[PDB]
This record gives sequence, C-alpha cells and structure tokens, in this order.
Amino acid sequence: EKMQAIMKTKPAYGAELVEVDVPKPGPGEVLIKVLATSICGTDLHIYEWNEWAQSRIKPPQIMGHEVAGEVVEVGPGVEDLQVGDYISVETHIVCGKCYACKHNRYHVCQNTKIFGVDMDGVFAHYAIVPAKNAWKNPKDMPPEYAALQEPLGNAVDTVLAGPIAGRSTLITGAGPLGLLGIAVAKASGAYPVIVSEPSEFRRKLAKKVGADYVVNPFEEDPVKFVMDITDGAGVEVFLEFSGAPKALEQGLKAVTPGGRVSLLGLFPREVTIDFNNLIIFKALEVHGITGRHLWETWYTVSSLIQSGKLNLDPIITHKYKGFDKFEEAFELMRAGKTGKVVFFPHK
Amino acid sequence: EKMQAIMKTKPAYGAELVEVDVPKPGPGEVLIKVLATSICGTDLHIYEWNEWAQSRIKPPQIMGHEVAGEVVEVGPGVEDLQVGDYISVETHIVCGKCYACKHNRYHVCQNTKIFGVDMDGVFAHYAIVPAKNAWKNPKDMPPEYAALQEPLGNAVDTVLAGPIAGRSTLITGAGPLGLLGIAVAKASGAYPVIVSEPSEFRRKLAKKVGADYVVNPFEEDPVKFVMDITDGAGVEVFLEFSGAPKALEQGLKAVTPGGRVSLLGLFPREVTIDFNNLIIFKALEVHGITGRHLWETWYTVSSLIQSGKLNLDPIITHKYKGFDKFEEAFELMRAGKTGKVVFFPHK
Amino acid sequence: EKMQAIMKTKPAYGAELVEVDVPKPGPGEVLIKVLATSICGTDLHIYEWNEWAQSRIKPPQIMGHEVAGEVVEVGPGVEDLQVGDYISVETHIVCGKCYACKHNRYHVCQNTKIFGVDMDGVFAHYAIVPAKNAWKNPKDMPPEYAALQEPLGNAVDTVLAGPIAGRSTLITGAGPLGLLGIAVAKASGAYPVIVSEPSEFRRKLAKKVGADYVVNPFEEDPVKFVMDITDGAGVEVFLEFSGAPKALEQGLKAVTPGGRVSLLGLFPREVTIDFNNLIIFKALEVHGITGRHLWETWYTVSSLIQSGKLNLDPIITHKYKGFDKFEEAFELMRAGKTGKVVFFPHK
Amino acid sequence: EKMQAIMKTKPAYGAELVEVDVPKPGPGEVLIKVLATSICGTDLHIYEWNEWAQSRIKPPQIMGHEVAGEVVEVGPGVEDLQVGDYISVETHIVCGKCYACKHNRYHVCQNTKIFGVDMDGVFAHYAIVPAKNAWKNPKDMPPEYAALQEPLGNAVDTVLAGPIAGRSTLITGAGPLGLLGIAVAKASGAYPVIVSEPSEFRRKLAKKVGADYVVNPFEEDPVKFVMDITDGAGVEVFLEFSGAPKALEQGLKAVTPGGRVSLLGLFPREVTIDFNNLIIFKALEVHGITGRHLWETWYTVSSLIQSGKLNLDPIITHKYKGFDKFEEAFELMRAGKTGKVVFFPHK
Ligand SMILES: NC(=O)c1ccc[n+]([C@@H]2O[C@@H](COP(=O)([O-])OP(=O)(O)OC[C@@H]3O[C@@H](n4cnc5c(N)ncnc54)[C@H](O)[C@@H]3O)[C@@H](O)[C@H]2O)c1
Ligand SMILES: NC(=O)c1ccc[n+]([C@@H]2O[C@@H](COP(=O)([O-])OP(=O)(O)OC[C@@H]3O[C@@H](n4cnc5c(N)ncnc54)[C@H](O)[C@@H]3O)[C@@H](O)[C@H]2O)c1
Ligand SMILES: NC(=O)c1ccc[n+]([C@@H]2O[C@@H](COP(=O)([O-])OP(=O)(O)OC[C@@H]3O[C@@H](n4cnc5c(N)ncnc54)[C@H](O)[C@@H]3O)[C@@H](O)[C@H]2O)c1
Ligand SMILES: NC(=O)c1ccc[n+]([C@@H]2O[C@@H](COP(=O)([O-])OP(=O)(O)OC[C@@H]3O[C@@H](n4cnc5c(N)ncnc54)[C@H](O)[C@@H]3O)[C@@H](O)[C@H]2O)c1
Repeated sequence: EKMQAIMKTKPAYGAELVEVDVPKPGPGEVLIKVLATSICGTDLHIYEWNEWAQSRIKPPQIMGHEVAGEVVEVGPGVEDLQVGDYISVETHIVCGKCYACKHNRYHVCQNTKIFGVDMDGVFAHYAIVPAKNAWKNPKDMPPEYAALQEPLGNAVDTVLAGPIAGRSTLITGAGPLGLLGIAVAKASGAYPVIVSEPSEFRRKLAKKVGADYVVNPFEEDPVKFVMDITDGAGVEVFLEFSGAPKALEQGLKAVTPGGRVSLLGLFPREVTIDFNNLIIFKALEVHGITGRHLWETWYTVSSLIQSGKLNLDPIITHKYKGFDKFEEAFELMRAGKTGKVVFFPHK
Repeated sequence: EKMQAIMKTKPAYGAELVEVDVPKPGPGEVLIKVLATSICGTDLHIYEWNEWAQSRIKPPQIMGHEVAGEVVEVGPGVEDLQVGDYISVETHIVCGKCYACKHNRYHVCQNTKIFGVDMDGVFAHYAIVPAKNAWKNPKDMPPEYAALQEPLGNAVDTVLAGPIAGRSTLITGAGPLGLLGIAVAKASGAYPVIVSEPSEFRRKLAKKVGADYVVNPFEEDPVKFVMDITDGAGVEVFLEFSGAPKALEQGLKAVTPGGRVSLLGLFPREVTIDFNNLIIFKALEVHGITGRHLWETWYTVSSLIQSGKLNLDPIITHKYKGFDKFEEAFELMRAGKTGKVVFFPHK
Repeated sequence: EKMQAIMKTKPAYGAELVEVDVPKPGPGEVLIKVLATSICGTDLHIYEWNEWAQSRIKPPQIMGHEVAGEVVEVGPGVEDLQVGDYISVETHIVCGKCYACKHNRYHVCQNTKIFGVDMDGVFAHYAIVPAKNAWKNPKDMPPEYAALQEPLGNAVDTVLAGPIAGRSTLITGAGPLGLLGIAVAKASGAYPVIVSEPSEFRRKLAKKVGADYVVNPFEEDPVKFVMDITDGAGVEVFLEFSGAPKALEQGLKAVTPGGRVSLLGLFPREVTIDFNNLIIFKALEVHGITGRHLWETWYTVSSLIQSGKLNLDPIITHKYKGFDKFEEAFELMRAGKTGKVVFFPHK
Repeated sequence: EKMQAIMKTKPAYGAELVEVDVPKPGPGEVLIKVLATSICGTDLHIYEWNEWAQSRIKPPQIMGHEVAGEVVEVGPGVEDLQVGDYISVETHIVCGKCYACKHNRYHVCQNTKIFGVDMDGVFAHYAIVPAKNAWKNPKDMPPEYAALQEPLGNAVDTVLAGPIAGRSTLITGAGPLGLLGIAVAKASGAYPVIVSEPSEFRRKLAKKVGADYVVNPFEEDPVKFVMDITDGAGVEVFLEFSGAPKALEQGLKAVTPGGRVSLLGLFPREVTIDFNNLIIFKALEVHGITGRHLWETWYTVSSLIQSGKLNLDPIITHKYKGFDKFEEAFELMRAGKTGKVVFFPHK
C-alpha cells in the first residue's frame, strides 16, 4: 500500500513529491481517498518556509488541508462515519469544554492541534482525518467546490455577520478569500457589490465572479468612487478582505452611518484610526471575524454551494491531475497568478 | 381638466370607468401622472364588495394604491419633490405620535387614513399623493416593477424577518404575494425554496419564478415531501403566504426545531393549534408579518429590483393599456388565473 | 457504606425512604455528596404515578434531579472533574452529533437518557452524576440556590428570549417556574412586572418575590388590568408560565403591537386562536421556549444568583433536614402550598 | 415679561447670568417653565470655550439642554401638548428625509439644529421648546431625574446595545456618563460590574452607585484585575465611557473572545490599535454609540427611572436653587468634583 504525497522534507524552501506508505487509521480516525485538494495561504507559507513555518512545523510532514475526500476505511470506535461517506475537513480542532466553547464560540475558541500544520495534511492520494473534524457533503457536490468549503466559510462568516440582501456593499481585497466573499455576497442579494482592488488580474476575477463595480485604489479614490455610486450615502456594508491599513480607513469612510463592518483581513501593524469620526459618530457595528461557526457556517456554505448561486468557476483558475506540477502550482500562486488552485489526485 | 378613474360608484359588486376632474395639489401634496398601477387583494375585495369592504369603504371612490407615477405638479411648500420625479407611494399614512410609531413600528401602527381605501386611489390618469408618502425611484426602473414595490415590501418583511441565505425554506401559497416571496427568497439566497400550492397554474408560475421544489398538498403530503428533501430535518424557515388554516398546521409540522416562521397570509376563521408540540417543544421563533418598515424595507426592495435578481416577469402575467378592460382583469384575478396584473393608464 | 434514598419501589402512588449501598463511579461518571436537592413537577408526576410516569419509569429508581452536590469520587476517563468540585447537574443528556445540536440547539435536541427519569436520581446522600452533565458552581454559592438552577434556566430562557430592561411585562401563572420567572425579570430591569394568578397563595408569593401588580383573572379582567397600567398601550413583553388556554388568549390580547411573547407553560389541549388580530396584525414575535441553552443559560443563571439580585428566598417556602418529612413535602406540593421545596440530606 | 438665563455673552471662558425677555412660542412651539436642568460636558465646553465651542456656538446664547419643564403656553397649532403638561426635551432636533433618519437612525442623524448649542437652551426660568422634541413625563417623576433622562439615554443605548443580564461588565470611566452607565447596568442585571477609574472621588461615587469592584488603572493593572475576578475569562461586555486612549486598549484586552464592546467616550486624537489581536482574533462585536433612538430609548429610561432600580441619588451630587452659584457649579465640575449637578430655577 504505497501512495504519492506532497511533503515538507527539510527546513529549506519547497517540498517533495514523495512515495510513502498509506497510513492506517487509529481510534477516532478515518482514512479517506483524496478526490480534490486546494492550497491556501498557510500551505504557501509552509512552502516558502517563512518565520512562522519554522517555529511550528517539524519536517518531514505531509502538506495541505482543504479536501473533498471519500471515506475508504474507519478506525476503531468511530461511529458516525462509514466507507463511502463523502467528506470535507474542519482543521480548527477546538476546546470542547473551555469558556468560549461552553458558550458555543467555536471559531474564537482555544487550543489542541491544527490539521495539515501540526500533523500530516492531505496533498496525498489518501489522508488520515480525525473523525470529529469531518463534515459530510451531499453526494452530487463537485469535489472541487466541496474543497473550497473552509475558506468559503471564512467568506460566509464575513459576508453575513449581519444582513446583506438589498445592501450596498464594499469589499476591500480580491484575493482568493475576497473573490469567494464576492461570490457569497451576490448569492445573498447584495447590490451593488463594489470591490476595491489594486491588482488588475484580481479585478478581472472580481468582475467575473460577479462584482457590480471595481475600483483601483492606487488609481482613483475608492471613497469618492463609492459616493459616486451610493449618491453620497456610502455603503450599507463594508467587508475587509485585504489587511491593508489604508483600506480599513478608506472603507471606514465609505460606510454609511449606522452601517455594518466585517473585519477579516489581518494587518501588518497597529493601525491609527479616527474612532470619533469613523466609528462612534457613525454609530458602526463592527465585527471581527475569525474561524468558523461550528457547524452553522458549514450548513450555510453547503447549501449556498448546492443552490448553484455561488459563481465559483472563475475563482478556480487552476486544476492539476495528480501532484506532478506541484512546483508550478505553488509558483503561480507565489506570483499572484492563481484564483484558487485544485489538485485532483486520482486524476 | 379631466380624466378617467376606476371607481366604486355604488355599494355593490363591480366598478365603473368614470370621467372626473383632475385634482389639485394642496400644501404638502403633489400631483402625479400615473404611469403603471397594479391590482391588489384588498382592491379585489373592494371590487367584489365583500364584508370587510362594506364595513370600510364609503362610495363613491377611486380604487387602487400600488403606483409608479411621475410628478407633474407640486403643492405649496413641498421642498423635497419636483416636476419630473419618478415616485412610488407608501399607502399607510403616518402616526409619529402613537406609542407604536414613537417606537418605529409603522407596519403595526394605525391610521390617518389609507390610500385607495379611505381616500381616492390611483386607478386614474392623475392622483394626488402626500409628499411624506412618496418614495423616489431610479429613472431606469420600469414602472411595472416600481408598481409592485408595496407588495414587494410585504414579501421582503416575510422573507427577511430573519436570516435566509443558505436556509431551507418552505413557502405555503403561490398567489401573487407568495410568488413575490419566492423571488425575494431566491434573490436572498434561500435554498431549497420548497413550494406548497394546490393550484396547478400557480405551481407552474412558482417553478418559472424560481422555486426549487413544488408540491400539491391535495395530491400528496407536503410534510413528508419536506422531510424527504431535508433528510428528516425539516425546513429552517417556513413562510406562510396562503392564509389556509391547514397550511399553517402543515408548515409548523414541517419546520425544523430551532426554526423560523413568518406568517403573512390572513386566515378566514380562528385556527386550532397544537401549541405544545408544534411551537413549544420545537422552540420556534414565530413572527406575524404585517405592513412595511418605513423605509428600511423600501431601500431593500428598490435595490433588489435594481439588482436584476428578482425574477418578476413570470409574475407579471397580464398588462393592460388604459383601463377599458378593467372588468376582464378583476374577473381573471378572482378566478385565480393571474400573477400580478398591471394597468398602464397612458398606454 | 450505607445511604438513605427516596425511592420509587413499585407501580403504586407514593415513594419509600429506603437504605441502600452507596454506588460505584463508573467510566465518565463521578459521585457526589448531595448537599441540597429540590423537587420539581416531574418528581411530583413520578410520585403521583400518573400516566406518563408508568410508561417511562421501571422501579425501583431513586428519585430527583435538582441538585447542589460535592465531588467525593471520580471514575475512569473523567479528566474535567475532581474531588472537592461543588456541582449542579444538567439532566438533558443531549448529543453534539444531531442536526439540532450541530447547530448548537441543545435545548431542542434529541436526548439520550434523562437523569432522574431513565436512571437513578439525587434524593439520596450520594449520587452518580455523568460528568459531561455537571456544571460547577462558585464555592460560596449556597446549596439551596444552586439546587434551583435548572428551573431557573427555564425562567431565564423565557424572561430573556428578548430584551426586557425598562420593559412592561405580563406574566401569567405564579407557580414555581413563574415565581422564578418573576425574580429573573425584576433582576433584569423589567418594569412594571404584572402578574395574573387565580391562587391567592400564589399572588401573595408573587408580591413577595417582587411583581409590581398582581391581578386575579377570576375576580377581574386581567386584559383591562394591563390596559389600565399601561394606559391602553398593552404590555411589551408577555411570558406564559400557566398553560391555561385562556391565559394564552388574554396575554395575546394585552401585549402591544410589535411586542414579544415567550411560550413556556404547557397546554392541556390544542387552543383555538385568532392569528389575524392577535399575531399577524399586532406583528408579535413569539418564542416557543423549551429546555436550556448549553451552556449560555447556565452562565447567566449562575451569574444572576451571584449578583444577589434574585429574590429567591420567598420562593423556597419549605426546607427539610434529611429525607424524613418527605411525604409531607410531596403532599404540600400536591396541595399547592409550596414555592420550592428543598432537602438538605446532611443535616 | 422678564427672566434670568445663563448666557454665553462673548467668545471667552465663562458665562453671564443676565436678564432677558421671556420668549413667545410661535407655531409648532411650546413655552415651558423650567423646573430642573443638569449640566452636560458639552455645556462645560461651551463654558470653557474650548476648541469645538469656538467653531460651533455663536454668542450671545442661552446655554443648557438637559430639562424637566412644565408647559405654560402652547403656540398656534400644537395639539398633543397643553398647559400643565410635564415634559423633557430631545435636543437632537433631527435630520429629516435623510438616509439615516429614513432607515430610522435618528441617534446618528447629521442635522438639523441642536438645543443650547445652536439656539437658546434652558439655563433660564422659561424656554421655548419644539413640540415634536417634547417628551411627556409621569407627574410623579421628580424633576431632577426627569432632567437626567437625556444623558440616561446615552447610558442606556451604551449599556443595552446588546444583552447584559448576567454579564460580566467592565466600565472604563466613572465620570457623570459613566456613573449613569453603572446605574443602568446594575438595574439591567449585569454581574459583576468592574469599574476602571483614576479619580478617587469618582471611584467612591462608582461604588456608591453600585459597582461591584472598582480599580485604579494608575495604581494597578486593570486587565490583570479583570482577569482575576473573571477567572481568566475576561469580561463579557466592555463599555467605554472615558475617551481615554489607554482605556480603549485595556478594555479590548479585557474583553472575552466573542465579547461585546460599546464605545461612547469621545477620543482626544486618533488611536493606534492592534486590530489583529484585540478585535479580529477575539471576534468582538464593537458598537459605536452616539445620540438616542427616537423614541425607544426614551421609553426605556422613563421606565427604569419609574421602576426604582436606577441608583440616581448618589449621582446627583450638587443641587442649586436659582442660577446665582452657576460659576461654583461649572468650576466644581472641571475640577472633577461633581457627579451630576442640577439647577432648580424656580428654586
Ligand atoms: N480573520 C482571520 O482570522 C482570517 C482568517 C483567514 C484569512 N484572513 C486574512 O484574509 C486573507 C485574505 O486572503 P487572501 O487569500 O484574500 O490574501 P491575498 O494577498 O491573496 O489578498 C488580499 C489583498 O487584497 C488586495 N489589497 C492590498 N492592498 C489593498 C488596498 N490598499 N485596498 C484594497 N485592496 C488591497 C491585494 O492585492 C491582495 O489581493 C489575508 O488578508 C489574511 O490576512 C484572516
Ligand atoms: N399579514 C398581513 O398583514 C397581510 C397583508 C396583506 C396581505 N396578506 C395576506 O397574504 C396574502 C397572499 O395574497 P395572495 O395575493 O398571495 O393570495 P391568493 O389568495 O391569491 O393565494 C394563496 C393560496 O395559496 C393556495 N393554497 C390554498 N390552500 C392551500 C393549502 N392548504 N396549502 C398550500 N397552499 C394553499 C391557493 O391556490 C391560493 O393561491 C393574502 O393572504 C393576504 O391575505 C397579509
Ligand atoms: N416549555 C417546556 O418544555 C417546559 C419546561 C418546563 C416547564 N413547563 C411548564 O411551565 C410550568 C410551570 O410550572 P409551575 O411549576 O410554575 O406550574 P404550576 O402548575 O405549579 O403553576 C402554573 C399554574 O398557573 C396558574 N394558572 C392557572 N390558570 C391560569 C390562568 N388562567 N391565568 C393565569 N394563571 C393561571 C395556576 O394557579 C398555577 O399557578 C408548567 O406550566 C409546565 O406546564 C414547560
Ligand atoms: N459617543 C457620543 O456620541 C457621546 C456623546 C456625548 C458625550 N460622550 C462622552 O462620554 C463622556 C464620559 O463621561 P463624562 O461626561 O463623565 O466625562 P468624564 O471626563 O467626567 O469621564 C472621563 C474620564 O474618565 C476617567 N479616566 C481618564 N482616564 C482614564 C483611564 N486611562 N482609565 C480609566 N478611566 C479614565 C477620568 O476620571 C474622567 O472621568 C465623555 O467622554 C464624552 O466624551 C459621548
């Protein structure tokens, strides 16, 4: 029982396509056959071998964590999963019975392990998946969609931290999460969705996903752009995808008084904010968004995917049959050339 | 100066197309040219001269309330409106002074009279409109969509009484309003939208509009149909459009525990319910839905219309030029043969 | 080691103070020295050997489940509890592996065993507690307050299904749950709290607790009473503790439009309701209330106990040392002469 | 007809007690006898003639806004008010047909004038008041309380911008708004209320009002102090009253993940915040609080007052008959030596 695996072998940059033994699932574990698997930020940082990577991941370890996989074997004393179950994985392995956790706050909740970071991930033909992190998918759901579901739940928690149907919306940043964010907003009835993005490639993508207006902040004033569209009102809803200090300010200026803000992008530094003018006098409701509601956000994700109202096709810019072009995948990724990237391990 | 009006002349079934003077705008009023005007269930009641109408309306009066109009003249001291403004009207005239209106509850709060019930409506070439009740439309909005924007506030407040993106939803009743409800729900991300409708014409329109599943409750059980779709979980949102006492019971049985019910349809008699099992051990949140949120609800409808996502044309089944066929139009309604029916008075 | 239990020995009405072998904490279980233990309506139904009781309980079974107790021994696989932890039990053994639970609805979830119904209970010097069901108390919290926290959770979920601070409140029914319901209301700033209650013993107790107005719905119309105190506005919040079909109607009439209703009290029969006038046109929000939110509801009850703002002393009308006057307790309860009744087993 | 007024005569520190004519109410206006009026921080900046006041106020003008007053005469066309009516005023003479007010966001409306900022206030024996701005008091509400109802509105909207019963609360700032903040929060069932204040006079007035723990953020770390009381959990509600840049930060570290912050204190300058650690990974909901909800917030303050639960007497520290000592009043206030200060102009 041998398989191919994308492996962090040493401390250096990069990874290796390695042949390894298929793992045996132990108690509370299932082995799945990987049908589709995608690369996020974090896999990219492990690839790059950045400063965070080095203090966290001790090679050799299998990479990846966004899957659509089929259960093939089940470990001792797993009820609830069986062979043939089609699943996706939640990697935030949570508390259970902490303060935040007893209060059902599983997204802002502490501790135990990350899957794909602290143990082997899923860029392999087969992967061990702890049964308590498994999400069952509908059987007719394309594995390539199913595999977006974790980050798509970042975008659902962001888009829908409050109501959006019929709401003028500003999105800053059209990276992978921001593109999924726009997909979620439009399926939720947001109108106009206005996207502020510096990258011309990323705005092509924004416009494709279904954004109603895109503005280039480096090129034209994104606040003035929003006041042109909203005839002076500003946007009801501002969603922060980038982490760029300037785009916080700017969206904070373009939201309407009494409007609502979702903060997902992570900042490089402390930001300097005129609180009085931008939050207290505007009476904003500002939401900090991290992690995923267990399992409310997954129900929503599953079901907007199944509605066909998510325009996901543009976001998946690259699909790769097996793991042979792994290097090229990560490289086009590093170069800002990819929407989402999907490997199909069994072509 | 003269015009035609569809007019309740005597207390009996029917209406007369009559010739009448064009009213002059007093202070705080404006005069509008009626561009499109739509037929309501209250209008059908008045025409038919049922029990409620016989109590409420004193003949003679101009019928109608649902209006897309252009301002031709403006009373003394109207600052906010001018000649040329394309407006729709909120038929509920204000309170500011009542307990319910001081609380911002205009939907529930009562009466300084109603448009087309207590005063002259807008089945007429021109109509008077208090400035306070006027909502300005974007100039590219078809008047036939603008006209529906009142009963679309009703569908908005039913659909968005709570969150709906990604939520399985049961709609009972696909009359005009229920159809409006399916189209909002689909624009707001509901999935599946399951429709329960005994009329086959009405089921075909639900399907055209965008319902994911239609069921006839006279032909099979609408609850087991729900439970087959939601794997025995039930629907998370149940919207009551019919006012059939049996629909209420079946939807309440069909809602998931923790689920959400909005009630719009008005019942014919008091309804006998199993409180304990259908509402209390299910821990349901149940809202009665009446009127419109002045004006939050109108910003949402306006912008759902401009968004392109409301599938309204399959709902608009009958368009008339002028009023000469008004009898054919009410009688087609009565007979359950219409979606929404639009008069264009100036062709 | 020998203990006293209150035991349901046969079929028959009544119970038996027997002598028994202290049990053996097994896997996932702890054993606790019982400090305070209270009787609820289900203990009364097991004792009256009603119809529900015979189909549910196979004797002999130890009775009770409202407990304040100390861990004196810990079984295999326990980890989160240890000797000396002062705890209360949550009897609804839920399961984070259902649709309702995966959605964090532990109050309307499918249940395993109930503790005190399907297995032995707490009317006894020591008791097996499953350790997943245990809630730890601050150690200076009195055992007889702590005994009350399950039913104070019903009352919290009911009082606080919505905001209540500054809010006119109608409570119908001042049995124990409505007494606790009043205590919570007054600690949460509800004002005036009006209580409708036919028993004068119970209305006396409702004033002691802190109700601002009590009315006898038998001597006087409770609706016109509310319209009096609220100058015709109606109450803003109506909480249903009785389960009297007629109180449902009357509180539905006395609540203001836009008002909020919590349904707790269980009904003898289907109730016939005018939905149009009472629910739809008043635009009510109505909450079916059952069970308790794990573990939000416990946090608030604990904290509200610790505040000393719960006027709970008037509710606890009978305290008994050990189990010897046990028959008198049940009879006083059966005859409606108690608020809550608390045993101290080690006294 | 003559009276006295505390009047901003020239652009400099201070004010003159001057004799002026008694105003005549025109249409839409009411003339009141002023029974009690408190001093606001805004009036303090008009008095000092700080920077803000230099920009906005145009002397000569009567200062003051927080009023309890008795109608003595009604202008042409006032129907809801008559002589003898006991009223309080909302000094936000609101925006009109604007976006924020059309959504019902009156608290954050960007108009129209302000009472005793842009037109004569109420530090006089008589004052003209727009009828639409008038709130009716219960005849038995003492005037010193009715007069604190506007800044009690600030405190209510801040305390109760989400749920608070049973919620561990940190209040930073026990100045006049903060003291009302603590009194509202206790009447709401908040527990514990932990107060952070440098002034010792103020920490004692905090404790008198009903704070459960006070800390000096200059003697010991308030974060650490919050961590010991809440067993390391943090506070569940963080309410910012001071506008101290250091307090904003310490609050945000103090709040539990999933916690709620309400920001009301105005900052002296832009603030530098770790967004990633303090709002985003902690998944806070942050509400900027400004103005008052017209008129829910007034219903709420009225009824909490009338309820006896607001511990208002220790807050009112200085009570003055006529305006003769109006410089002692303002000077004690600057010095930080008052809770709230009331003038009784007709002593
Ligand atoms: N909140 C959390 O705990 C959490 C969880 C997951 C991801 N994230 C964050 O969201 C992620 C977004 O992921 P991604 O895949 O979209 O990263 P990304 O680099 O691919 O996208 C974010 C950026 O937005 C654009 N941008 C940069 N400056 C801008 C500006 N000044 N105005 C407008 N747009 C600007 C950039 O071109 C880039 O697209 C990262 O920001 C990460 O910081 C946060
Ligand atoms: N609640 C409010 O304040 C408010 C305001 C306006 C209108 N309404 C109500 O909602 C409105 C809907 O109006 P419309 O224009 O959609 O009405 P409609 O009368 O034309 O049709 C609704 C019905 O649904 C179907 N139906 C009948 N029995 C059914 C059953 N047992 N199960 C499922 N479906 C069934 C019928 O074919 C019919 O179409 C009316 O009921 C109006 O009374 C309520
Ligand atoms: N919702 C759930 O799943 C759930 C959970 C726990 C308890 N409960 C229910 O609520 C419980 C209350 O328990 P208790 O211990 O307070 O019950 P209880 O029988 O001891 O008291 C309720 C009764 O309310 C009063 N009442 C009767 N008719 C009335 C009327 N017409 N108007 C006003 N009051 C009237 C009676 O005097 C009596 O006080 C019971 O009603 C039980 O039915 C429901
Ligand atoms: N948000 C709105 O739109 C709005 C409207 C009006 C007033 N306000 C604000 O709330 C008010 C606060 O209440 P006030 O009227 O009592 O003013 P206040 O100055 O008396 O209280 C603020 C300060 O709190 C204390 N403080 C200072 N530094 C602190 C620190 N580092 N940590 C903890 N506490 C500290 C000081 O003793 C002083 O009381 C003012 O800040 C005003 O700016 C806001």
